[PDB]
Amino acid sequence: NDPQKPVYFNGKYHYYYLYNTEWRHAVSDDLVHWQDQGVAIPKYTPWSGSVVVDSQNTAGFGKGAIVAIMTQPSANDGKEEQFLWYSQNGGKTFKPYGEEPVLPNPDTVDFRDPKVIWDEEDDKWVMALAEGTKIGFYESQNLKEWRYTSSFQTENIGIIECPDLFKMRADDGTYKWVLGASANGKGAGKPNTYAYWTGSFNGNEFTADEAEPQWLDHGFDWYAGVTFEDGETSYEKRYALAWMNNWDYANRTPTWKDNFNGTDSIVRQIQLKHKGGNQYSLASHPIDQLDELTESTDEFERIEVNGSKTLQIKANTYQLEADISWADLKNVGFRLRESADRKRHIDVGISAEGGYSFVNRGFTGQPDSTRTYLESKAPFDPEKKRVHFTIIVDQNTVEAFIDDGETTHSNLAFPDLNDTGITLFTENGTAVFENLKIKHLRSIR
Ligand SMILES: [Ca+2]
Ligand SMILES: [Ca+2]
Repeated sequence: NDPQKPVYFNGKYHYYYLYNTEWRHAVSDDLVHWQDQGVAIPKYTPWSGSVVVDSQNTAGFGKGAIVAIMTQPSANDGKEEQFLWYSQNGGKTFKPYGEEPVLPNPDTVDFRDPKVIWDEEDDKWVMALAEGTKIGFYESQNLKEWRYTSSFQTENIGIIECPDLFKMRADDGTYKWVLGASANGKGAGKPNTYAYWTGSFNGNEFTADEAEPQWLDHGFDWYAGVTFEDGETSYEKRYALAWMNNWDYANRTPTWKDNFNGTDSIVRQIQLKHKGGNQYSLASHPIDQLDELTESTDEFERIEVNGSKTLQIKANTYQLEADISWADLKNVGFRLRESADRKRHIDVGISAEGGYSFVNRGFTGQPDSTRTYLESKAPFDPEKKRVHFTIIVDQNTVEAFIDDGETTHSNLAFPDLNDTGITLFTENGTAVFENLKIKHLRSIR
C-alpha cells in the first residue's frame, strides 16, 4: 500500500512517505519491524527525491544535518523542479530552504527524482536526475547551488525514472561504479524494471562498460527500485527493494480500482561479481534477516523426476531452495501453490530448449486482464545443465533468485488460499532435485 524508500543514518533505517498532504516518518533496526515516528513535514505540496547526511557541514545547517532534495511542482507553471528541505534534529522534522528551487526546471516535462550522493574523491555532491530518456548529472559544493555537468543518453528503454548511482567493490577487489534507473524496454522485449550499467564515473560524466544495460530483475513487477547502504558495517554489499504495481495493470474504461494498489518486494542484498574479463554483474539474494521469520522446515531426499513428482506438503508462505541437474530435457522446474485438482499453479523453471529461465503465472490468479504479461523470461545458457533456485512465495508475490542471483524474477501472483501443494516437473527428460528445502515463513507484508 505504501512504497518504502529506505535510508540509513544515525544508527537506524528510515523512510518517509506521503500521507493525505503530510510527510510521515518510519524507522527500523532490522528492515522487518517499521515503527512510525510521526509527522516530519506538517504540510507538503509518490514523493520524489533523496535524503542525505551532511556530515561535514557543507550546506551550513550544521555537522550531521539531514537534507532532503525533492521534486515538487513549481508555484509558477507547475513544472517539476528540485527543492531543499533540512533537519537539524536528526530527521525528526524538516523545514524548507527558502521558497525557490535549488535546481529550477529548464522548460522540460520530465525533470525529477534527484539521487544525491557525496563523491568523496571529487569532494562534492553529485545529483543524478531523470530527464526523459537521459539521466542528467549536476554537481554542488553545498547542496544549494547546482551546475550541470553531463547527460547519459539511454536508447530504446522508454522513459527513465528513479536513477541510482553508487560504487561497489567486486569480489575480485576492483571498484566499479553502477548507474541504474527504472526503465521500460518492453518495445524491444526487455524488462520494465531496473536497468543498470557497470562503469566509471569521474564526478562529471558516466562511462559505461557496455552500451546495453543489464537488468536487476527480469520479472514483470519490480519498478522504482532503490538501493541503499548497509548500516551494520559499505562497498561490499548494498540492499535493494522495489514496488510491485497491481493498479497499473487496470485496462478497463471505468476508473474504479480495488483496494490492492501493489506491494513492496522483499529486501534483497546485492553484491558485485566479476564474471571474467571486464565483465561485472550485480548478484541478488533475499536478505538474511528473513530467516528469523522461519516457523518450520521440510527437507527432502534426492528426488529423480520424469514428468511429475508431487510433494507431500502444504506450503503457503515460504522460501524454497533446491539444486537441480539434468541431461537432454526440454524444461524443468516447480509447480508452486498448486491446487488439489492440479489445475492452478505458479510455474518456476528453466527452458533448456529455449535458453531462458521463466516464471509463468498463466495458471493462477494474475493481474493482466489481457493475458499479455504471463511468463517472464531471462537468458539462461542452454549448455548449463544444473541450477540452484531460491524462491520466496507469499500470498500476492513470487520472487525467484537463480544461482547467485544475476538473474532474478519478481512477479505478482494471486493463488487461492487453499492452493498449497508443490509438484516438481520436467518435459522430455529426467532431472534430479537435491537439497530441496522448504522454510515456512511468517508473512510480514
Ligand atoms: Ca509495468
Ligand atoms: Ca507502466
